[PDB]
Amino acid sequence: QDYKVAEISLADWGRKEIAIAETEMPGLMALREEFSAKKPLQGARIAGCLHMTIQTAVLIETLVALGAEVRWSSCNIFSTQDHAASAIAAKGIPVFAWKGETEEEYWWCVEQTLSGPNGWTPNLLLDDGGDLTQVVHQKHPKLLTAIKGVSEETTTGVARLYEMAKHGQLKIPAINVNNAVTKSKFDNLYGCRESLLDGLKRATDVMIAGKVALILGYGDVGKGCAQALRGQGATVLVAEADPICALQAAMEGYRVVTLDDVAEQVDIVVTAAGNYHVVTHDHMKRMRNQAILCNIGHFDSEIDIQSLKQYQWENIKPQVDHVIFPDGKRIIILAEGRLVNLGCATGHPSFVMSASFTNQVLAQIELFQNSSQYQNQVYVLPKVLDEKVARLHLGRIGAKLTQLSNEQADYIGVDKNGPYKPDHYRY
Amino acid sequence: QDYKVAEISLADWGRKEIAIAETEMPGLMALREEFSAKKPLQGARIAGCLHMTIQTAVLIETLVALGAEVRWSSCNIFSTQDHAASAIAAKGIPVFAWKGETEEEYWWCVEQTLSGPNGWTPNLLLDDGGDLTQVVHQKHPKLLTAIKGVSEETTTGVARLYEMAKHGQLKIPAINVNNAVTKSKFDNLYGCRESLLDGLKRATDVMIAGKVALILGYGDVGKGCAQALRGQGATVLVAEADPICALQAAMEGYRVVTLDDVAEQVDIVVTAAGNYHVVTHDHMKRMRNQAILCNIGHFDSEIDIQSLKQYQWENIKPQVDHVIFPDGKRIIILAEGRLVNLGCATGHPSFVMSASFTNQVLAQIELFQNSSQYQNQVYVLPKVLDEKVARLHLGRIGAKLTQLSNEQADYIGVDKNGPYKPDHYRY
Ligand SMILES: NC(=O)c1ccc[n+]([C@@H]2O[C@H](COP(=O)([O-])OP(=O)(O)OC[C@H]3O[C@@H](n4cnc5c(N)ncnc54)[C@H](O)[C@@H]3O)[C@@H](O)[C@H]2O)c1
Ligand SMILES: NC(=O)c1ccc[n+]([C@@H]2O[C@H](COP(=O)([O-])OP(=O)(O)OC[C@H]3O[C@@H](n4cnc5c(N)ncnc54)[C@H](O)[C@@H]3O)[C@@H](O)[C@H]2O)c1
Ligand SMILES: Nc1ncnc2c1ncn2[C@@H]1O[C@H](CO)[C@@H](O)[C@H]1O
Ligand SMILES: Nc1ncnc2c1ncn2[C@@H]1O[C@H](CO)[C@@H](O)[C@H]1O
Repeated sequence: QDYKVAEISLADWGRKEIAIAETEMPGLMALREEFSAKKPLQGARIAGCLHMTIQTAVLIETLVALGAEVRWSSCNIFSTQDHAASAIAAKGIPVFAWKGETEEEYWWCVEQTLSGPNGWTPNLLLDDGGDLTQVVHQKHPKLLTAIKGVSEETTTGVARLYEMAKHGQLKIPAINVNNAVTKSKFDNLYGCRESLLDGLKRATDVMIAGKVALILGYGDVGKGCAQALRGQGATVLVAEADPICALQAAMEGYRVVTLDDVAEQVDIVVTAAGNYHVVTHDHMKRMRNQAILCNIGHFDSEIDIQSLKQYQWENIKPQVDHVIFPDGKRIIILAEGRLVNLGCATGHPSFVMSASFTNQVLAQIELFQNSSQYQNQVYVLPKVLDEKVARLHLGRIGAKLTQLSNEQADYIGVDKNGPYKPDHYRY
Repeated sequence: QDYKVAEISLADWGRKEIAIAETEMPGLMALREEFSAKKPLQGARIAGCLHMTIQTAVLIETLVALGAEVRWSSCNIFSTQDHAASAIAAKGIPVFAWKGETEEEYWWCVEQTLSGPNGWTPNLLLDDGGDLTQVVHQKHPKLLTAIKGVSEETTTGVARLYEMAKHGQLKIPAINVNNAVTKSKFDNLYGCRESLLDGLKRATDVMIAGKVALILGYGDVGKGCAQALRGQGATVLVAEADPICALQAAMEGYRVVTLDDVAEQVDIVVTAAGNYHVVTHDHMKRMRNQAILCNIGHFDSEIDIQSLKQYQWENIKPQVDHVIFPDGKRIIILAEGRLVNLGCATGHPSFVMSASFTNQVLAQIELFQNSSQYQNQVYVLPKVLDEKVARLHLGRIGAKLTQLSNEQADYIGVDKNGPYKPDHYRY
């Protein structure tokens, strides 16, 4: 029993949804077709810390199909889909993950990925948020020597990598997967455009139309969140500290405001900043009865949930809580301030996760084979691989590329087969 | 009479609209307030080749207010606003520009900016499309030695600069103004979102709702063009050679198609590719009666207009022509295949042009003062100046920035005053 999941009998349900998801994830299935015979990951031993969803199940089985051995944990206490974890466990793949972990169980799960029977230890890390990278660096420095590198999924995780590199604390090569174009501009944006609304609806069933919704942060995540609620008839407000992002939001028709000014006016608050206490106690005290607060950024401290411990909490249903102020006023807190799309729904849909996870597999292949040519710094995959990820997803959604003629390729200074853009291109 | 314009008596009308535009261009007016006393451009002699519009008039007078002497020409034969040129000429500023220049008049106008009375010669170039840069390099190499650098406005122009640098043909420093974030992601995108529709309507008065419109190219320009027509109820098709840009368009709900497939289906065709003959004779032969074709990319060869010389052309009104095929079928060609927003309307509105032109002024200041620390390569302005451009435009449209606290700045690794993003950030 080299696994730990909530209920193993959910395996067959997990398997059925994984079968569906495979048809939504052509990038991963294309990598299996291209590489399953050559097994480029034979000899790879991957410790993974990434939301144990149906989509991640397809990622795991792609790594295994390419020859890898893996041990897996989720990177959020609420993000596991128990039936996905059970389907993976039933294949004999070590997974330590369930929805609703305590803090202690969470770190125990991560630790289980770092050693396996017969002296199994990872030579690769696959991380989403930097927790696994931190544990290894801080608590298992002997394991560091054997680790060829880490590939990192999300914006907050890559920020932690850059802080480490700035102070000489990064001891392994790192591939920034977030800043592949086919990740940051798809997952972060179009993923949240669908899964923010999903989390809100499943949790509260709230009408979006006519509501005043505030998005704190207008980066890739906040951009998608704004589109989502705007499409359903909300008046969308945006807060930003970056004047360029603020000008973008203003040019899309959003009023750019501070929560200091508008706290009494909002029905729904979404933190998308990757920052600390952007929603304070005073903000929440000023909010109307039954205001809905959630966080779609990576950590639980975008909202100061600590400041709410002084009040009575009344649970409505799992991951949906009332906080009752002394005058009787209530606010609704989603997922105890943690990732609302994964905590209250199922995260992003399979199709866009295929783009993110095709980048992950390519990074693991590149680290496994060529980590010796990398320094202890953070890199991105080259554009030719970024474009390949895009190409592998066009067929599913019926998009037909125009082929450049010789003179057209020459005219704009590109090879007919790409890359089509200079490295400084922002899309 | 050190100028050449269509009708000098239009000056007072030009002056009235320039006065209005100043209130729409807070970035330029802010630079005047900050720098008009210190005159950082005293001693600067700027030859400019850039659409002689009301907006460019505000740019010119900002350069002059900062101490510069300029000589100006337009970079398109149809893009001049005659009343803007007349207002500039009436100030005593040398301008050589009118709407409807012949090819010979066009290059004569450019040449006039390269020498003035009393042995006046430029020490700076301000270019939009690379024509002035080409003329100097190819036909005035003695003038090159005195030129401190060029600042270049648009995507096609910077591509020409990179081709030059790749072959050792660039002999002066160049600042890529297009790829300031506050240019490429605002001018190219939101500018075209309004001025493409403007050009189409003024030229043809065509209903957009219910039409099938094809956008060739889904870069910054094509992205804005698509939004424009989609907002007015067109079915918008997109063609792309770049799989990443294609996937973006598909994820916004556009069918990504080839003109080879859909020629019989389109009512309106817009080339936004910066490429050569993306619309061919056979495409146009297959199009329905009264199909509308236009180009919003920088040069007249996105559509093969040459292939239409074999047919009878019947003018409808200035810059709006019928091409009559042998079977009686007609197509409508806008502006002889040249920039439709500037040829058939007035280009982008003042507010977004203020963002582009605030970057231009900063680049000219940086070249004038520090060109000796630059090599003969193409550079961009640093992010701190990019963010300053954004800041200077927030007040006009009522956007209020959130100020980071000390711990929030530290938490994401930035200075409270910026820059807020790493150089690889794509917005
Ligand atoms: N839930 C998901 O599925 C998912 C997906 C991708 C990323 N994320 C996470 O979401 C967060 C945001 O990611 P991103 O890619 O959008 O980052 P980003 O850097 O592109 O955008 C964050 C924005 O927040 C703004 N901001 C920071 N502090 C602020 C403050 N106090 N007030 C207002 N605005 C402020 C910044 O100016 C920036 O524009 C990260 O923590 C990332 O890991 C979650
Ligand atoms: N009219 C204006 O006011 C205005 C403003 C800005 C830029 N421009 C001009 O517009 C052009 C496009 O600028 P941009 O910033 O969008 O460039 P971009 O590079 O961002 O976008 C151009 C796109 O065209 C695509 N493409 C190239 N050849 C193609 C083909 N044969 N078929 C289909 N797609 C093809 C490329 O893949 C690319 O995505 C340039 O010439 C630029 O100078 C005009
Ligand atoms: N359904 C999902 N399965 C796995 N990871 C997901 C899912 N939805 C979002 N994520 C990831 O969560 C990360 C933030 O922790 C994002 O960068 C995104 O890739
Ligand atoms: N109204 C306008 N005045 C001046 N330049 C403009 C205007 N509209 C668009 N342009 C410029 O035309 C360039 C293409 O030649 C674009 O990069 C854009 O900056």
